[PDB]
Amino acid sequence: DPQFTNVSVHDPSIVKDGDTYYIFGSHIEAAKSKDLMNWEKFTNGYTTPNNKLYGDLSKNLAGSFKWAGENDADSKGGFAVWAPDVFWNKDYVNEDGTKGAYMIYYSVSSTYIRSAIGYAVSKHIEGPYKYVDTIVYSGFTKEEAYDANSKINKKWTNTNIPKLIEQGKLKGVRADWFHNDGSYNNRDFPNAIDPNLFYDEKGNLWMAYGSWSGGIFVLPMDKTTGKPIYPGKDGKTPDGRLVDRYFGIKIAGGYYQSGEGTYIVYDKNTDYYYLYVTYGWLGADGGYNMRQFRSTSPTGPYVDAKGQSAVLPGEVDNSPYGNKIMGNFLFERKVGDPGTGIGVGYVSPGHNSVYLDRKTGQQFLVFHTRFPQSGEYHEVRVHQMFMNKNGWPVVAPYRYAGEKLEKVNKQDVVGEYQLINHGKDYSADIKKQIFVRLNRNNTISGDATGTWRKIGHNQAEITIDGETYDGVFVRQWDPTSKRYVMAFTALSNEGVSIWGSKLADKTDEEIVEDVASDLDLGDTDHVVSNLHLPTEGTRHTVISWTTSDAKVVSETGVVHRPEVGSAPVTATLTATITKGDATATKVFHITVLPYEEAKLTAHYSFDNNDLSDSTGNFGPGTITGNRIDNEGGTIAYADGKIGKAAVLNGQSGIRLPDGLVSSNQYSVSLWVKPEQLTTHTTTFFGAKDPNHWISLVPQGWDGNTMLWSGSSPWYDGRTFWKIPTGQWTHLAFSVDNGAVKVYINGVEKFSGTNFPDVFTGANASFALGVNWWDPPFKGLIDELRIYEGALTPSQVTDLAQT
Ligand SMILES: [Ca+2]
Ligand SMILES: [Ca+2]
Repeated sequence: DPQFTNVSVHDPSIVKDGDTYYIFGSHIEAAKSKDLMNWEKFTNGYTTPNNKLYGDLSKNLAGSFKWAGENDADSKGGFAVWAPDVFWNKDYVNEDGTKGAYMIYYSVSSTYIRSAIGYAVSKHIEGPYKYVDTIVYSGFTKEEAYDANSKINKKWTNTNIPKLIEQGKLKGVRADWFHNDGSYNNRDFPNAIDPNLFYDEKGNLWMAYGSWSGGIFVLPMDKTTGKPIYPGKDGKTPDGRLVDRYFGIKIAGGYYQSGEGTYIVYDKNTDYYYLYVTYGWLGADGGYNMRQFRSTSPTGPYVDAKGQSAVLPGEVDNSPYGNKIMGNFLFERKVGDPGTGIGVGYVSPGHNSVYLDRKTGQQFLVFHTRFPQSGEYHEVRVHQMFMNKNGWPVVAPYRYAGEKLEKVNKQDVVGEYQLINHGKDYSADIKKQIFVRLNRNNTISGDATGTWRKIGHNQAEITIDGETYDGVFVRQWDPTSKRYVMAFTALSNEGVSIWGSKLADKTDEEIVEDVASDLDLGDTDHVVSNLHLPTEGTRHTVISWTTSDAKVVSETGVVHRPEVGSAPVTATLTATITKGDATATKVFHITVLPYEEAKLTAHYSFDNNDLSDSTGNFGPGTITGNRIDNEGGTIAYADGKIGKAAVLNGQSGIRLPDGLVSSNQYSVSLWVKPEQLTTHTTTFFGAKDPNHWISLVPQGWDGNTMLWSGSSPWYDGRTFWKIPTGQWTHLAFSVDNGAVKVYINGVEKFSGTNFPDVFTGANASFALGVNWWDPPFKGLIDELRIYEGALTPSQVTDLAQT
C-alpha cells in the first residue's frame, strides 16, 4: 500500500532544501525525495569531467587530491571521495562578496590513516560545488616517508600545518602526533574523515569528524569562511578528555577501536546534544551497528543511558558503550506467517544522519544498510524516531511509511507480539524474534515474563525479565503481512533496545491450518540434495517428520541418490503439525535423481589465440594487469598441451565472465606449466567479492600445491605434493555441497568436507593467475574446463591423459 522507491547511497547525509529532502553520500552519489519514501538519484558517481557535483573532479579538488584520494594507495585506479555533509550557511562570504552558500564538506582517503577533510561551496544545492580549502590532515609523518603504490610525501610539511604555524594559529608540531619511529600516532589522534557540521543552541557552528584510530574529535568553525578555529594549544577538558592544538576536542572512541560516521543533533525541546556514531565494519560480515549518546554541551562529555563516557578508557571492547539503537535483525517469516520471503531484516545498518523538524518536532534516522542473503548490496532506509520519557529518542522498528504518533487504545495493544532485542554485542550474527503476549491484566507472558503499561496517549513502559524499557506504541507498516500493525520500541537505562510487532489474533486451529498451507519442500520431483525439513512453524507450532522409505530419504531429509543408470527412486515424507490441541498433516512425494556425470559449462582452450569460450555459453575473457580488477597487461600464445595455450608473463592475468560458477555443485580442470613458483600465487581464482574466495594454488604456505579458501572461513585443502616448474601438470577439483576432492595428474590427493559455499546467490568474479594480494602466475595455462556437478574420477582420468 505505501510505496517505496529505493536508491543506493552509501553514508547518507540528509538535508532539507525547501520542499525537497536531499541525501549526499560517498562516491559522489546523491538523491532527492519529497516524502522520504521515494528516492530519485541525480548524480553520476565518479564520472569526470562533467561530474554532477564537482565538474572536472580532478582539477576542482586538486588541492585535496594532492594529499590523498586520487589514484594513490587504496585509491589507485580511481577516486576516493567519502561521506560528505551538506548544509546551508547563511553567513558564508562568497568569492564575489555575497552572503550565503551550500557547503559540502567531503573527505578524501588513500590509506586507513592518510586522509583529509576539505570543502567546496555552491549557490544551489544540486551543484556544482567549487573547492575552497583542505582543512584537516591525518596520517602524516615526522620525516620523509611514502606508502606502497604512492609517490606522495607524508611528511607533516606537506600539510597545512606549516601555514598555520606561520600564521601563529599553532605554536608548532606536537611531539605526541608521531610514534618513536616517526610514524603517525593513530592510537590517540584521528583518521581525518566522515565530517559532520552542526549548529549548537546559540547558532555557533561545529565540525565533528573521525573514524576508528584515535577516535572522534570536534572543532569550532568560522561561519564566515568555513575554516576551523584551531584550539592552538593542547589541554584537557574539565572532565579530563584530550584537547589537541590542531585536531580539536575528543568526544568519542579511542585506542584503535571502531566508531565512524559521527552525527550530532541539538534538540531544543530537551536541551540535549545527541551524538550518533556507528561501531564495527561496513561489510556484511562487519556487524555495523548504530550507537547513541548525549551531552548538555556541544563538546561533551557525551554519555549513554548508563551514564558511561563515549570516550573509551583504553584499548578495550567498545560494545558496552553507547545505546545500541540498531544492529543486525530479522523479523523472520516462519512457516504459516502471512506473506512471502524470509521476512524483513537488515545486515550492517549504519553511518547515519538525522533530520529533526524544527516545526513538527518529528525526527528521522537516515542510513544505509545491507540485507540478509543479499551480499554487499545496500539501500537507503529511513526510520522515524520518538522522544521517550527519559529524554532519549527511540527508533521505530519498521521503515517510515507516513505514520505519526496517535492516541492508542489498550484494546489495540493487547495480544501477541514478535519481539526483537538488539542487546549490546555485535557481529555477523542476526537477531531473530521471540514471542510474547501483552495481556489485558498488564502482564507479559510467553517467551519472557513481566509487565507493560501504556502511559498517556502512547508512551510505553515494558518490563521484561527484570528490565524496564521506555518508549512508545506506534502503528507501522509491516511489509511482510502487508498491513499496518501495532508496534512498539523502547530503551532501558542499560542502553538496550527492544522492538515489538503485533501479530494477528488467531486460534490454534487457524495457525496449524496456516502452517499446513504454507509448508513446502520446493520441487520434490528432482531431488539431488538433502531436504531441509522445518521442525518449527510460526508461534512455536511444532512440525515432526516421518518417511515411507528411509532407504530413499531419511526422516531428516537425508537423501540417497541411486547408482548412475538406475531409475529415479521415490518415497513419501509426512509432516505432523501441532500447536496446542490443534493438529494437521501434509504429505510430500519425493523423487530422488541418480548420480550423473558433471556437465561442461565452459571451455577456454585458447586454441584460436583468443580468450573465447568453446561451448559458447559464456562470453570471452579479458586481459588484466597485476591484479584481478585493473587492466594493462598482455596475453601471448605458445604451443600447449592441447594446441595453443595462454602465456602469462608475470605481470598479467585473465578475467573471466561474472558468475562462471554460480552454485554449490561444480568442478574445474586445467593444465599448467609454471616458469616460477611464488607462495599464494593463484591459477584458478573465484570470489563473490574480495572477502569470499576460492584459489587453486601451485605453491601454498606449506610449500605444496593446494586448494585454498577465504576470507571467512578459511579452508586448507592440501595435497602435500610439490609442482615442478618447466613441466605440464594437470589440476582438477570438485565441490559437492560441502565435500571437496582435489586431483593431481588424475590422482586424488585431497578429500575433505565442510568446504565453503562461495558462489551460490552471488555471481562471482573469476580469474586466471591474478587475485588481490599476490604476484601473478608466470608460465603457461591451457584447457580451462568448467563443470556443473562433481567430476567423476572416470572423467578426471580422461582429461589427465588425452
Ligand atoms: Ca556522515
Ligand atoms: Ca589449448
